Amino acid sequence: STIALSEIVSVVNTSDGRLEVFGVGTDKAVWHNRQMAPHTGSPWSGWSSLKGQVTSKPVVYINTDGRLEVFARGTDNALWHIWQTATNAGWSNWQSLGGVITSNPAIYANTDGRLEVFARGADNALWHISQTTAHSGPWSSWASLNGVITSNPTVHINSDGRLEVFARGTDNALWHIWQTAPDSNLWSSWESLNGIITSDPVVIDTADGRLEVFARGADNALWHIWQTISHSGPWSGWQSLNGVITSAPAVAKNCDNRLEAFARGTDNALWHTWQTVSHSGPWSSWQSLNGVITSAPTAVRDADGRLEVFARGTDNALWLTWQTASSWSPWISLGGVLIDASAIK
Amino acid sequence: STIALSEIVSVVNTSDGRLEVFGVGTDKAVWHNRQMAPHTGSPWSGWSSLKGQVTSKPVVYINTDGRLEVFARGTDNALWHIWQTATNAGWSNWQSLGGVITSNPAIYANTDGRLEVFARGADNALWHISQTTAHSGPWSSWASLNGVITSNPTVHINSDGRLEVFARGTDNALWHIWQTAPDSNLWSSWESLNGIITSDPVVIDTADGRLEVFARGADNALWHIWQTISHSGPWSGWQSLNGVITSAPAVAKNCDNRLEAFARGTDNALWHTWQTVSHSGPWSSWQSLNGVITSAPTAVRDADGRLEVFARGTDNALWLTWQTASSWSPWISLGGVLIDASAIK
Ligand SMILES: [Cl-]
Ligand SMILES: [Cl-]
Ligand SMILES: [Cl-]
Ligand SMILES: [Cl-]
Ligand SMILES: [Cl-]
Ligand SMILES: [Cl-]
Ligand SMILES: [Cl-]
Ligand SMILES: [Cl-]
Ligand SMILES: [Cl-]
Ligand SMILES: [Cl-]
Ligand SMILES: [Cl-]
Ligand SMILES: [Cl-]
Ligand SMILES: [Cl-]
Ligand SMILES: [Cl-]
Ligand SMILES: [Cl-]
Ligand SMILES: [Cl-]
Ligand code: NA
Ligand code: NA
Ligand code: NA
Ligand code: NA
Ligand code: NA
Ligand code: NA
Ligand code: NA
Ligand code: NA
Repeated sequence: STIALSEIVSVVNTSDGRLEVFGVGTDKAVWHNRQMAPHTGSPWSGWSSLKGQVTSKPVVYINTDGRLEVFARGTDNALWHIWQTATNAGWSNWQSLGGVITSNPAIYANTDGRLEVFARGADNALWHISQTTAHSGPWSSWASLNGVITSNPTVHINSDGRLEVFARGTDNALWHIWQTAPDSNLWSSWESLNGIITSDPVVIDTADGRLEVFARGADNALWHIWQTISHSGPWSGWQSLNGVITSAPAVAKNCDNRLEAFARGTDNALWHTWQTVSHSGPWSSWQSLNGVITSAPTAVRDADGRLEVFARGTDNALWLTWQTASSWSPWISLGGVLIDASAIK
Repeated sequence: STIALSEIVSVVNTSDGRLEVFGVGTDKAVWHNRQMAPHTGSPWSGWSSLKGQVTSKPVVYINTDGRLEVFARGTDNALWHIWQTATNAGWSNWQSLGGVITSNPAIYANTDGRLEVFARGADNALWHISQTTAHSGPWSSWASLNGVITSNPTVHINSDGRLEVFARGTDNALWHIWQTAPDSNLWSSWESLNGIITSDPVVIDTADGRLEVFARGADNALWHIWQTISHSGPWSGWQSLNGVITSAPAVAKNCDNRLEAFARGTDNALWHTWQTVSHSGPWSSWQSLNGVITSAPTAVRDADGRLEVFARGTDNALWLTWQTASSWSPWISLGGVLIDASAIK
């Protein structure tokens, strides 16, 4: 019935190589901030309001034509969205995709360019809806993929083009379900990956085409589990990455594909652990990046191939640190006053 | 009526992070070779025949479901192809897509997952054909995009999803034509980018979403030209990268997005020049990677984020060198006996 403290912004590296960050202000509007230039340490726009009135984390996704699109639950509990009219232009108005949802939305593009959105319903099953044509409306009707879930869902694509969704179940195990063909409405049954998880799951694709899922465990360590064959079962056992974490974990890939995980520690600093040597190499010990943070961190690789990490500060502004040749940069403030609007806490 | 010596293999980093290389043997069959493991320096399969009888460079492309597909002109001058039945499985038979073509095929996926293939016709115009549905046959009818071209064409996608094709014209200038909308059959007119080029052009997308085109000039230097705005004109002037090159250039992106160009030099060694500092930084002087090569080089970034470069040797085998922390590795031989099967020489 609870999860580790959430990430509170959605961030992407856009089609022109600039990071762009989306969050929620105290009066429930979505705000965004973007780099002026496609480089680590670029000046930022500052926060600009996309208006709306949201009751979930707003989640941005890039259409296959490069246009950003933000999805969020509205005050009426419908799924709403707003999109760029062109990659380097302004935004539509907020429009409703209806339904009644009870989680943050999770988004992925099918191999045919149609976005598909997954969200928990009032019945605690996973529901979904999709664009009927590539990178465009109109959208399909809502339908259910069943299950009973207790965390925000997350979706990824397999290296063979099949979407796969992960969520915590009523028993606190990690569950998943997958497309049996790309672009299709043919799905598997829900299957348990076992474990006991106390955060939303995070999923990423490895350099070698396997899904790998991360989540906080019952012992507050970071745990992970992965496909042992490219786009295929069986899965590994759950394996611990140790640490003691007090937020959801965030994961990104370095530019050499080494995975790196980030989370708040018991001292409220940002901590991280990373694969060493290569993308098949052993994980480092947890090490501190300092800061005093009041959310999970959010990690992304920028256009210079460096990881940048965003986290809310004690002042409720969004702060930022990034990799340097030697080390990491000191935390800098991007201002704003942000809230955790997660539909599941 | 001629072009600089061509690249003689087609290489990709596949859905499971392994490099895979395609070439042509002395009896006109297509052969391929792949890394066992997703890492720099992996053992290789060795050469395996995909049979066929080709009269162009064979060009591999990855469908949006991860399956490889190889395109080549047949002995009957039709476009032929062969594809993986699944990403980690075997291949179909060679099948004909008809037409009569007079260049190597150039391939890209539209944002809706449909591959589109461009090839010069008997009239020296650019013709095209596409999959009617994402990552699958059947294919459309052939049609023409007009123009009069004197090099192999190359296609890329803009950061807004619009395909764009580049080719040398009768006047030896660089010409181009583009989709006016993603996934569409609406194209612009051919427009000249001027210059005088003496190789096939090479095109790549920058980290900041601009197309940048490279080609040998009339003075045998490497020249380049780029979109000055993301997915948009106007283009820059032609600018020289200096050097004296005796093959077509090859270009790839380092894992921090710095572009790096490769070509054979006057001493028949492999030479290279790269952006320094960042993807917006100045280009280095040309420096040697040694070797004695009998083709243009072919460059690709591997699953460890390192560039690997392939080139035919004096013995007609394919040789290989890659980036190390300090330097580059000594050339090693992958064997085989390869030919330049380019439909335009
Ligand atoms: Cl607000
Ligand atoms: Cl609005
Ligand atoms: Cl509906
Ligand atoms: Cl995730
Ligand atoms: Cl540790
Ligand atoms: Cl990038
Ligand atoms: Cl600091
Ligand atoms: Cl809050
Ligand atoms: Cl042969
Ligand atoms: Cl065959
Ligand atoms: Cl036809
Ligand atoms: Cl190219
Ligand atoms: Cl020089
Ligand atoms: Cl890779
Ligand atoms: Cl050597
Ligand atoms: Cl030859
Ligand atoms: Na942008
Ligand atoms: Na980008
Ligand atoms: Na996801
Ligand atoms: Na999340
Ligand atoms: Na492969
Ligand atoms: Na790959
Ligand atoms: Na191309
Ligand atoms: Na080429």
